[PDB]
Amino acid sequence: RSASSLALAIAITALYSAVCAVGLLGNVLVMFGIVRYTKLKTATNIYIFNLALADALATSTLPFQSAKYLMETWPFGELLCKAVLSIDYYNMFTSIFTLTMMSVDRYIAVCHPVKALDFRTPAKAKLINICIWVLASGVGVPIMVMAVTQPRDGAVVCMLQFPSPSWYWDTVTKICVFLFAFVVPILIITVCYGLMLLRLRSVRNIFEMLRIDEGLRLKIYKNTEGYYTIGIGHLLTKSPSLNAAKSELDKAIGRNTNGVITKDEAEKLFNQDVDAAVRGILRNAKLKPVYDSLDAVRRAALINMVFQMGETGVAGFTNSLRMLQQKRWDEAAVNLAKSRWYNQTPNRAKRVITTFRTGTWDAYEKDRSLRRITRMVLVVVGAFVVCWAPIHIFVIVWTLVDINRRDPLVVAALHLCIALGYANSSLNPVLYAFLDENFKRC
Ligand SMILES: Oc1ccc2c3c1O[C@H]1c4[nH]c5ccccc5c4C[C@@]4(O)[C@@H](C2)N(CC2CC2)CC[C@]314
Repeated sequence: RSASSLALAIAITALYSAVCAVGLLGNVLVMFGIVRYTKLKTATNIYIFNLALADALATSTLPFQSAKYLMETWPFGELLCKAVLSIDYYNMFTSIFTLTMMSVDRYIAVCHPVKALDFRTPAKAKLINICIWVLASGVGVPIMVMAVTQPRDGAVVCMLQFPSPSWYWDTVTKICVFLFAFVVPILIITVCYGLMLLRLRSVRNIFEMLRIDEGLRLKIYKNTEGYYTIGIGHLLTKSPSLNAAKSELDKAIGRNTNGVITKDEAEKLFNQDVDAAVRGILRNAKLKPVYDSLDAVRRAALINMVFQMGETGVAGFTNSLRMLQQKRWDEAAVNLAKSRWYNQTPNRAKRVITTFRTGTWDAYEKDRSLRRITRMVLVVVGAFVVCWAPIHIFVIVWTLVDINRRDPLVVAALHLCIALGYANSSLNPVLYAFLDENFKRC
């Protein structure tokens, strides 16, 4: 019995001792840092303070739990039992709560930048931390009193005593803890980060396409034709008198412009522009059936053309259109490539035409990638998910799948996973040391 169990028990005592050392001292150091210095007092970092407190509390109880696997009993007492269990559950909850609040906050920062400035204060983060701990206490305060010491045959056991029927409330608890400590929060993170990950890459819609084409300038400028244009391709007038252009600008905005407008106003014009482009596509009988017979992408390209030169001029290329609605792509590209349009603005027309030919935004794709902090938070979350996915899924499988406790193969698997889940709490401080400038310069 002992040639098997003892080696593993001692090895686990060692591992647990290491995770305890590094984990506790690291997280305490981080807490200390976020408190003392002012160059660290942001929202995200306060969240990291919460994560640190939780994980340090988790790593403090690690000796007592290695004593469990060595001595095969609980010698210390019942208050200590209550404490270790309570803390274990607390860590399990506050960790994931804090992580999803970080992901939401990061998402707010990056994806909603204009409005971020107004409610991303550190006091907000502090408030949120306190709320996290209370919602945790929702589950933690009962666990603290339902933890009790009862002698199983041959040993003294520190365990949870669900009021009879025990097994019922047991499975209920394993379920609720599977949902609200795993499935739900991970889904929230997946929505947030999914959004701020899908937004970064290339271009994928008409608006961003035209933003690449007509570009953006705040003050009045003379376009490729020599006319007075402002913002994103918005034509003001034909009159070479600049005063006329400004009068039209004040006419189309509603204040005294002074020749320069704000980006919000440029876009507020842009919308009505693409509007009229579309309404024009529908009003024109020569466009609508060629428009309705297309997929969203090539539709967007057609709208690019109409935005550039109007339904008047787009209607002219009848043969090209007939090639388009015939779905003979490369032929339509052939006819379009040789015209006045390609001659005038060659590059843009080349891109739009390629778009027409392939049915993708491939001709427009330029790839940026993440951010400093955002990528950091991503990594931290991925780490937590990797450490806690086994043990969370396992505990559910274990209570719902037969063959449990059959052999050391499985028992070793399970214990390895409990371990990994714990080791996360020591992995956190290592990560901050590589991923944040505010931590590494110190
Ligand atoms: O409902 C839980 C979900 C996930 C985890 C457990 C939960 O009840 C504890 C629990 N009961 C079990 C019964 C059979 C096999 C494993 C467990 C564990 C695992 C663990 O002891 C560990 C995993 N700690 C967390 C810590 C290792 C990360 C939290 C409390 C507990």
